[PDB]
Amino acid sequence: ARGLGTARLQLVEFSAFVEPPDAVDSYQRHLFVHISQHCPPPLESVDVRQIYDKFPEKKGGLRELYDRGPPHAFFLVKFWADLNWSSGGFYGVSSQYESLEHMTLTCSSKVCSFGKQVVEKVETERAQLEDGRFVYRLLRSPMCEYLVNFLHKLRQLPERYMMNSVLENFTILQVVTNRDTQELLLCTAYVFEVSTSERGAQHHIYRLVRD
Ligand SMILES: CCCCCCCCCCCCCC(=O)O
Repeated sequence: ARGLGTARLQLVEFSAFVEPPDAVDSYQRHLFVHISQHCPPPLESVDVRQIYDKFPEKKGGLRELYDRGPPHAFFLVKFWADLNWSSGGFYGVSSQYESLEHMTLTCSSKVCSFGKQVVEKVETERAQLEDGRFVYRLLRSPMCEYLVNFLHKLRQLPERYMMNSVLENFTILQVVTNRDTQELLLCTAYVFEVSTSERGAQHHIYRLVRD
């Protein structure tokens, strides 16, 4: 793999953002995190066993997911989030995938704290046939309230190193499956640090492997 995806399903763009109330007047959004793969060296690898404890146990945990396979569909994304941006704006998440196959997708996003699942969001999205390939658009999903509240608290911490200590215990697991066949298509584990404002958001993608 040279990016986040397989031959069956590719991530095109992913982002989490806030538009301030003013946006109606002069548009603007702040990206907390953001992946853009609008384009065509193999990724680095990380053994999945090192991150087992950072995600839930039993059904829906990394070990049982990896065991069910397929192994090539598992990725780890490290985000340096930009928490420099404010009261009543719109907080949103947007995702877009592509495949050659027409499918109906189920996307499950699990927020975990100290490796225990804290909240879950499950969504389905049917293929739209555009330009020989199929596109899946989950755009402008309102950010769930736990996460907006978490962000507002985090941003007020007096020191970056304490934000990093707190974020050390906060992870997100995304499982995309073929809603009709139950086949897993993509599983992405996210881990987080804060960036330094002068540096906006950045990320690094790894393949999750298993010796
Ligand atoms: C430290 C800020 C965390 C970054 C904001 C979340 C970005 C990762 C994906 C969030 C998707 C979760 C879907 C949801 O639960 O609303």
